[PDB]
Amino acid sequence: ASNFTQFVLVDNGGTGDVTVAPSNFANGVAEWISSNSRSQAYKVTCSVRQSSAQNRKYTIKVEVPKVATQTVGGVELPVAAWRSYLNMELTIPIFATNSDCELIVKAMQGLLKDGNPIPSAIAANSGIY
Amino acid sequence: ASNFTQFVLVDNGGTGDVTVAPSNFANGVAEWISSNSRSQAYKVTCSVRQSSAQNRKYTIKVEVPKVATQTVGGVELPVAAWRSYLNMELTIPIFATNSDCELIVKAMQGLLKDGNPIPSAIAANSGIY
Amino acid sequence: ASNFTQFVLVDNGGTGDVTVAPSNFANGVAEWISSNSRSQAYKVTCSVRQSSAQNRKYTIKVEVPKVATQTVGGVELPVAAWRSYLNMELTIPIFATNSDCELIVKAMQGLLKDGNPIPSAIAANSGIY
Amino acid sequence: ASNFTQFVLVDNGGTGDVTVAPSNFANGVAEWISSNSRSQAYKVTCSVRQSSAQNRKYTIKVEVPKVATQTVGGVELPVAAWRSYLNMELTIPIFATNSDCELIVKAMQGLLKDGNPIPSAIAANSGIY
Amino acid sequence: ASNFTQFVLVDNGGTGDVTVAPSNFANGVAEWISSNSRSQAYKVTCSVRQSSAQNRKYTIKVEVPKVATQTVGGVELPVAAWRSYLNMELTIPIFATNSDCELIVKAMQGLLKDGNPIPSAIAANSGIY
Amino acid sequence: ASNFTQFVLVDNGGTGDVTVAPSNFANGVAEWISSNSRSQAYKVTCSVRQSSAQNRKYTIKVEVPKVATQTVGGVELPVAAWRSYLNMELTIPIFATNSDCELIVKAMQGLLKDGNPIPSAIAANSGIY
RNA sequence: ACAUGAGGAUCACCCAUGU
RNA sequence: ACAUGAGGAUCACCCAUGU
RNA sequence: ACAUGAGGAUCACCCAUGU
RNA sequence: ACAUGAGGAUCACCCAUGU
Repeated sequence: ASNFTQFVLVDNGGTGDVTVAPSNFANGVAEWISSNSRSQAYKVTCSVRQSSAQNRKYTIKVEVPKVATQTVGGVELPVAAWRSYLNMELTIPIFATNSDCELIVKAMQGLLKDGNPIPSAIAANSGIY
Repeated sequence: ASNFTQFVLVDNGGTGDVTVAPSNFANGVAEWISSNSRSQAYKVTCSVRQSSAQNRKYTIKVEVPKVATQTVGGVELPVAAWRSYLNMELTIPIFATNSDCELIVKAMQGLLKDGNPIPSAIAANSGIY
Repeated sequence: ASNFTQFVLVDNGGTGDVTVAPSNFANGVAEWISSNSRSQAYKVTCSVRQSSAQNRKYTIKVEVPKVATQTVGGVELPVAAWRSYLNMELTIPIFATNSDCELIVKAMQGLLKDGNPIPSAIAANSGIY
Repeated sequence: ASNFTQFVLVDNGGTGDVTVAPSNFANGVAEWISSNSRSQAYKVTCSVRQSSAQNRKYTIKVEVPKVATQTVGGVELPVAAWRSYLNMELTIPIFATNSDCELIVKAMQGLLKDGNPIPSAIAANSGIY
Repeated sequence: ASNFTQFVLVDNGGTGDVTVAPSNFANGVAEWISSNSRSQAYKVTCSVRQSSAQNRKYTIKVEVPKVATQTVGGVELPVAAWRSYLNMELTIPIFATNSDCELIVKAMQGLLKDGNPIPSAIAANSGIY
Repeated sequence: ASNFTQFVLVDNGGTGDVTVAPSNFANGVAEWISSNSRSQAYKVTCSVRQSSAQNRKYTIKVEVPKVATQTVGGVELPVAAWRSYLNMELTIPIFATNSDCELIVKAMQGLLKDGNPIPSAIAANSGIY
């Protein structure tokens, strides 16, 4: 068994779907990268650690690129015009049973579901109002 | 119009669903809290700001409580035995059109969808393997 | 294949069996824990390192908790009254054939077979005499 | 009781089984060895002592010879190329009843049971994957 | 995908082919070995990492045993007289698309193709003349 | 004989094949480059040195360019946008027979055969997983 | 860093010693 | 190194303060 | 000079370490 | 205050370093 597998980061139906695959697991940091030029690839990293006697802390990171071609002196290169950086840290007391962890996961999924306040503000370059 | 409304943080079908409602919007930080004792409530905060000339930064936070009764000297109080803290920061260059922001949102939803590596490791008190 | 699968650590004859599942492979240390709060889980860890130019050393560690519910600060938390620690290191020469290895495995199995000296002494809180 | 008796270490289903028999008790340290020279013998030693005020600790040591291409009764050097060493340290808190100790013995038998990850890795000259 | 599977390393046209199979993944470093003792095994290991900000680097290592006059399962010393070591470091600029990478793989297959200078020199215990 | 001949480094099936021809043997380093300006050529170098009293070490180096036309100082020059570098060192004991060597060659060929793990990971800008 | 310890642990940590 | 910060990044880096 | 490094490179060059 | 950190929290606080 492994959970260090490729998965769909961006679901665009079934065509235009962004798939991120395992690339490296050095020093406890799992990394996934989408295919083609590393310069225009999506990247996900995830590590977990005992942050204190009572807590374990997950550090999850995602990079969404703005794909573009850079032309400098007639030599063009595939680059990312720019990138968005999602950095998230989740702390969980060592007392959490498996049911507690699941509730935590639902809370995370709910916060981001379509229609809810946060994903709507972001999807529209807005804030709360 | 407003997006500062109540929403379902934890969907448990249609009964056992955790709903978080607007509570305060002081100094640009939107807060939502579930009902009943504030001591055992769920909390979501979200603020957005121009972090640099090119970027706007969202700071989203969620608190999932472990509901318990504390008894001290015969006087019981509704408390949270402990809490999980989700802290996330999302940076977006000011060049992102609305389509870019949407792609960013899908990437966030995809990372957490059921079955994918990250929500599975968390839901099971595990790491990547 | 992939030998990183789950298994029953304590076989209580199909009912009350303690099964341990894969949970982390960060740093080359394969970990397996049981479904519990991490404060009350059985943990099994395994790592192999080429300890010398001509040896390989496996380091296997097992933790068996005595579960309990403790009232700290007036609140109840799932905890482990105590833990028993098994620590084994096995050093095998690089010259050992697959069958040479199969012999080490049978030797460890026989050593702990019910009814033999060592497991009898242990289960009876006794020494060998 | 009297548990310091002869036992089958490597069970080959009757034909070519390896029986190890009492050979030394200097210092309360029970030793068992097979019918061979000591350079080519299967050896097992076991002792218990109270490690700390809260723990008792069993120290079990097993030596297994590299058998493929072995010359019985011969002088094989370096010793290190022809022998595998197993070292087990079992720590049991003074509170552990006999029943607690029996469960621990099961946890050890389960870890080494045929078909489980750990024994299958050792036997195949592998690690966890 | 899932490319960490068993493959034929030395193709002898069916009879006496050498198949190498997954044996370790500690640290994201995939390892494959043949069915032998580790002193006489065929071994392959591979890892990728981002070497500099502009490059990614694959490190592939192969170990091949001296087979002429070999005693299977035997202890053959010095180790250095009985083993050949191959070390490959492939540096690929982050701009390289998948198609660029395919061409590179061809450049490697061509270099080692039968009848070409490099493989013919190695195989004849020679240099270039 | 003379193994210092030309060969097709990138076989694009008879049309668009990159052949590399012998170009220098100064300093015991056999060099081969493709027909191009030296700024845009594929280069292959090979040297063998008796690295130890009992070893011989082959050092093979391959360079695959990403060709481009760059406008420097208002003028157009044939250039290489970037280069991918392969670096391999093979160490063989002086005790290796011609057939022992032929085995190392087949092992390197199998390693890179289309469809096997390593060349699949590389061509897909991926890691082994 | 190794190495060995019927050295310790709250257990992927600490000790002491021979290199 | 710990910890926190609606501190910053080019994103497993960097900055400030309370152990 | 060797030696080893899932050390780096602009790649027949540089690094660090055990001799 | 900016910035970063698989730095910490009791979580819009606190810590370190590069402006």
